[PDB]
Amino acid sequence: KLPPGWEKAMSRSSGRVYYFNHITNASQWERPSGEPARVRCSHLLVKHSQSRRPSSWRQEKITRTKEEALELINGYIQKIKSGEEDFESLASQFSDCSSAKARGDLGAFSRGQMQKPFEDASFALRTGEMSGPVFTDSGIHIILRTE
Ligand SMILES: NCCOc1ccccc1
Repeated sequence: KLPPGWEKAMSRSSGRVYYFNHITNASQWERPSGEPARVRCSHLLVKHSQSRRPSSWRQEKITRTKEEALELINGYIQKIKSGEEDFESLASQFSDCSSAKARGDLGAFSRGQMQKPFEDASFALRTGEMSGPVFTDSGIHIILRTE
């Protein structure tokens, strides 16, 4: 039927069908368009108190709750999708990953290198596509597949 991991859903507020991907957690109104050895991705990480290392270049002691970190992720996605802010801008300013200094870019990578939820989402993204909130032991990610 649909690309890997996509399913149909119905908006609770509008009644209009939409599409949701249970690997990348992306959601969109439009029907998804139509695997490589490597993909290249950027990300924006929001860490929380249960992160494997609750520390980042932004904050020596990350104290926020997982729920709070999810709200922040949700707000960044909203501004990216509205065009109010660019992914690269928000990643540089707010990602709890050292890759913030590279606008979130992680470089290219294969299967087996990254945390599994991140890897699965990265490879199920089409080139140019952005994930919804992706959960790993590091925190909550927004993932942008660039290659
Ligand atoms: N941050 C401004 C308020 O934006 C929203 C955006 C989407 C859903 C609910 C509230």
